[PDB]
Amino acid sequence: TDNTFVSGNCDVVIGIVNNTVYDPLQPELDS
Amino acid sequence: TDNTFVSGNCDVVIGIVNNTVYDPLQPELDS
Repeated sequence: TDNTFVSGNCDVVIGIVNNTVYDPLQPELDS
Repeated sequence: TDNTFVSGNCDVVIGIVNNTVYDPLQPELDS
C-alpha cells in the first residue's frame, strides 16, 4: 500500500489486472 | 497522514485552519 495509491475504480481504468496487494498492517496487528 | 507530514505547530503557521485528518490505522486498530 505504501508503494501505490488508490484512485478511481477498476471498471474505468484501461488495462487493469487482478492480483494481491500486501498490507503490512494485517500481519503485525494479528500477531 | 500518508498524504501530509508533521512539522512545526499551529501557532507558527499563518492562515492555518482546523480540520480532522483521517488515520488509515484507526479502522484497523479497532478491528
